[PDB]
Amino acid sequence: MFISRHSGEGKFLFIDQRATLVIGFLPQEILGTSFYEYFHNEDIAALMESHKMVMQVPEKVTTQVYRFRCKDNSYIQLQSEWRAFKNPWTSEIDYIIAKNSVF
Repeated sequence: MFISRHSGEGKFLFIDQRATLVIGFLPQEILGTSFYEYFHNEDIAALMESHKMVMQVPEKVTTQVYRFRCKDNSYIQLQSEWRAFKNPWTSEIDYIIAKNSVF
């Protein structure tokens, strides 16, 4: 229900308008941070494996429904569709598009 874009490492590069109402973070506090900073302890291992497969195959990867820590340090449930785009000259990832559905 909100879109974010990340580096190959998971660092937030962009968040759209709709996210602050959901996760409570303003853009300037979340941009530059890794998305490993917000994953619930119960889900970070499974989400890292999804991040691995995203960096390896040029295909959509849908995560499990995971918990994302909001600004008040409570959690919300998200399911994200991830896809990385590699630069054809350096093989580096320009960004990973993240479509985050909220529950």
